[PDB]
Amino acid sequence: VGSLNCIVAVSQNMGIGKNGDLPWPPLRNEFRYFQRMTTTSSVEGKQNLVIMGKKTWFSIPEKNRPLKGRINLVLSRELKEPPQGAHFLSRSLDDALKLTEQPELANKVDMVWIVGGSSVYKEAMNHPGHLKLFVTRIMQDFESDTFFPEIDLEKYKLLPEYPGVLSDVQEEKGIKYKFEVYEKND
Ligand SMILES: NC(=O)C1=CN([C@@H]2O[C@H](COP(=O)(O)OP(=O)(O)OC[C@H]3O[C@@H](n4cnc5c(N)ncnc54)[C@H](OP(=O)(O)O)[C@@H]3O)[C@@H](O)[C@H]2O)C=CC1
Ligand SMILES: CCc1nc(N)nc(N)c1C#C[C@H](C)c1cc(OC)cc(-c2ccc(C(=O)O)cc2)c1
Ligand SMILES: [Cl-]
Repeated sequence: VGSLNCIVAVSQNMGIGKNGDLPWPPLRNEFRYFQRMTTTSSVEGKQNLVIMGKKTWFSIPEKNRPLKGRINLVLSRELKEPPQGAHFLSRSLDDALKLTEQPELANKVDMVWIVGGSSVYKEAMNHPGHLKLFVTRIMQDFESDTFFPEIDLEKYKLLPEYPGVLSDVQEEKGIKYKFEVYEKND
């Protein structure tokens, strides 16, 4: 299995959710970015693995679960079997990561993407090792009931550019935003 990555879209007030939906109106190209980044394998014959919490899983429109072209894994201590549509279920992020060493996932998996929510991000960000954070900074405040944990700027470095990612300001539906990539090593 390849590298470990987080990807998130965050409002200025650090919001990522609201009533089980995105805090902002649908941003078509932010979504395409998310889709292409998590779906694109760098290795032929392999798929990427996306890891999400239970609320993130159920906040996805039923018609689009599981996330297409990716191995979906859900984190929960409460579910006893993967929800309808899902392949895998782990108790925690670390169980999930160790699960990628097993034959049935190794060989099969290229990159690992953490796609939400708040608690899963927390765990991932503090996980030891090489980690990349793909952060979309939505440049305005939205009312939110879930939040993205602050990035420890002592561990993480912000890259000026990342290959295949535009650095300049984006805008859809009146809303400006920017694609950022952070890196650390332990
Ligand atoms: N804009 C973005 O980039 C993102 C937006 N979102 C938004 O965020 C909101 C949901 O995210 P969140 O609120 O954080 O809910 P989560 O996706 O974190 O799932 C929360 C539930 O899943 C289980 N869970 C979560 N983390 C773990 C863990 N580390 N180990 C075990 N079980 C875990 C728990 O249920 P149990 O008791 O079963 O363990 C927890 O109550 C939604 O509104 C969604 O739209 C989602 C992802 C990112
Ligand atoms: C596109 C939003 C986004 N951007 C970035 N930069 N990082 C992320 N992690 C997510 C995210 C997300 C979660 C998985 C999410 C939440 C959600 O709340 C309604 C909806 C979706 C979602 C998934 C798939 C489709 C689809 O295929 O049509 C639509 C909405 C997906
Ligand atoms: Cl596309």
